[PDB]
Amino acid sequence: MDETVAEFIKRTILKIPMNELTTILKAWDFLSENQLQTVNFRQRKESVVQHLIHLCEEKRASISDAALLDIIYMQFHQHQKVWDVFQMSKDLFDMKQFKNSFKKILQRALKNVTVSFRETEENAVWIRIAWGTQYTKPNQYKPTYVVYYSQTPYAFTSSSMLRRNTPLLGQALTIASKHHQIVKMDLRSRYLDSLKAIVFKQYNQTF
Repeated sequence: MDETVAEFIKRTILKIPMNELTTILKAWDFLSENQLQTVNFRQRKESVVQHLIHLCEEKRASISDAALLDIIYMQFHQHQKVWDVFQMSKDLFDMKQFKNSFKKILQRALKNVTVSFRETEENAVWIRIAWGTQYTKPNQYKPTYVVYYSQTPYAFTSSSMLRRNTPLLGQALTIASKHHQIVKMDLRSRYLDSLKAIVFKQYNQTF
């Protein structure tokens, strides 16, 4: 693996608290049960991380594997970002249809972008987008996270600056599922569970 992907995995593991480490890594399901047995987790973090980075080399970790561990960190630490709610207005054959559509729209608009996915059993997708330009590489340390619940008109994003790549994200989301318009709602929270609670409650009154 490249030193860029190796560094990203290092900084990701470094910010994981020690007690959580063994649970996140199992959830990641990239390093094997056998590989992880060789690691003793009861010393300095710096020793733990270099052993784990070695194990990623053995397993030939790509950027996609790195991006997936990052999603899992975020899934276990949703509170670290402020989530905005977005509403769409109006069928897919599949979730795979959405993922390929969405990925292409972004990677055609700009050339350098990392678009990764994780599916949860709620018919929901986590999207992680690391933005780059036509000329510059993707910034893996300032990514955008999207949580789209497929059978709803609702999508939840983590806004950091609300950049020039923010109208494009709306566009891509809107096009990739069978929707015509997107609008930002005036609903912010650090807690996604609490936002789900308001938008899916008032989605049940109207329909």
